[PDB]
Amino acid sequence: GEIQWVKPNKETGRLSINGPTRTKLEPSVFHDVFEGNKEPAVLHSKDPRLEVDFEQALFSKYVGNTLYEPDEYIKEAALHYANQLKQLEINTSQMSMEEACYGTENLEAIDLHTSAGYPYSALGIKKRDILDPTTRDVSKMKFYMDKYGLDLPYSTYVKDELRSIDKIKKGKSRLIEASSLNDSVYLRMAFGHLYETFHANPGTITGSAVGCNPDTFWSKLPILLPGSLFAFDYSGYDASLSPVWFRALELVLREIGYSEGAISLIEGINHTHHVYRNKTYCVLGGMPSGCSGTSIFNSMINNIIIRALLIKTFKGIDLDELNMVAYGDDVLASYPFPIDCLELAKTGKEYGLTMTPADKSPCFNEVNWDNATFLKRGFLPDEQFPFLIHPTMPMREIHESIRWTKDARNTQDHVRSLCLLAWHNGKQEYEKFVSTIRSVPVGRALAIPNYENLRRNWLELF
Ligand SMILES: Nc1nc2c(ncn2[C@@H]2O[C@H](COP(=O)(O)OP(=O)(O)OP(=O)(O)O)[C@@H](O)[C@H]2O)c(=O)[nH]1
Ligand code: NI
Repeated sequence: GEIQWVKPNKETGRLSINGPTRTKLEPSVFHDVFEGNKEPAVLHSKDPRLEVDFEQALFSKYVGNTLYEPDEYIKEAALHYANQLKQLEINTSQMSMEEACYGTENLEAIDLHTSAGYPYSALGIKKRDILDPTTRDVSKMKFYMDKYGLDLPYSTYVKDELRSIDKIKKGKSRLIEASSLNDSVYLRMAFGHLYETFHANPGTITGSAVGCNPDTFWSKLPILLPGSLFAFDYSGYDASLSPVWFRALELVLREIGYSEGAISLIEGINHTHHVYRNKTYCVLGGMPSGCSGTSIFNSMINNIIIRALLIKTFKGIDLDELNMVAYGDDVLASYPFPIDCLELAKTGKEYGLTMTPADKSPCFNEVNWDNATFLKRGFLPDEQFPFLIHPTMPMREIHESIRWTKDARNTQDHVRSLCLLAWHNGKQEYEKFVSTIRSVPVGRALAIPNYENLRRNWLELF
């Protein structure tokens, strides 16, 4: 992706969003009980921890666009993926406005907590004002759809979250780029059934893990990905995608039966306008980031990418023998025999993608189940029931999180949350964690879940 121009809102007539942008994160009662070193991300240009220009650090993610037009490899990759999806029988007919807004069994209601985007956030109009789950009324949504139209700018703001110290000095905060509610509804009307089938079918047919429940999905992965694993970390995947990947996605959507009306919506994600503070700017390439409404298309594009890199790097590679699941930039894949990840990463570089095998430096200790990572979690076979796989969030992450809170009233819920994640690391790790919570009088007053009970509830899921 690449920014084309930047203009003040005075010029473009776009509505600004306000200040103040101080963090809501504060040191919790555990900040000094547990160890970590992340702090709240930089939120504003005059933050005292900044060592660089903020605005320019924020937009440096846009590394440019390499290709605009699918070559033969990308073309072949798109076809393979699209053929594979045919077995799912995705319903390409429009989804009703009611279902797009309010949900079906395989699609969640538009979240009534997050902002409604442009112009609603700037006008003070909330989702709550438009949408009622008790009524499932769409007449008010239609009213605002007619009022503001489609294809609105992406109201863009800095994510309030913990970051490494290096990310803070270097101003590398992350942005949330919210589409207008109007455009989410219309996108969801166009591709809602596809979203339903992807949520219902996490796995290797869809090539997708979006919406999965790691508690149970982890046990399936070793079966769905036999042979030898490969996996990378992208740097700045979303923003590094050039328009070519959007063209390839269109090829996939066309191959599986989409009308040109539906398909033309992709260009509105490839070429977008953003309003950040009081400037508006045009981005070409790059998946808009921070939702959710974008996860499936990032994941689909990743299935295309991996395929294209595979056939362009290695001759006579058989794509039928590839197994992969993707969740946004995050990918876990396997092939009948080892793959030179370094050579993949150099092909990636040709397409403007930055890739690094997840490890130290540089490449692949095979990457097998003991050190594999997906959605941040490792893979730990149960001690008693090895066919059951625990998803393990590293305690280091849990340690970072507990030390901060956005609301002091939430100590109980925040701690229970972390315990639900921690016990998967084993009895001994869990007990050490609980005992540290309990080294402090507030900790002792909390309701903390019992290990073997947590485990028995987990066994019931199988
Ligand atoms: N901007 C943004 N990115 C998100 C968000 N949620 C998930 N992501 C993903 O996070 C990536 C940015 O992650 P960072 O922690 O800044 O860095 P990175 O891309 O992992 O690469 P490194 O710099 O090597 O650490 C994007 O490319 C997205 O795929 C979000 O809310 N906003
Ligand atoms: Ni533009």
